[PDB]
Amino acid sequence: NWFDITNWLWYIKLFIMIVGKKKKK
Repeated sequence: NWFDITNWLWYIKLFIMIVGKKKKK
């Protein structure tokens, strides 16, 4: 069931936030 999707939806979203720091542009 697609109930607690945010449980992983945040984890996968937290990754980008990291790489997003790589370099400056």
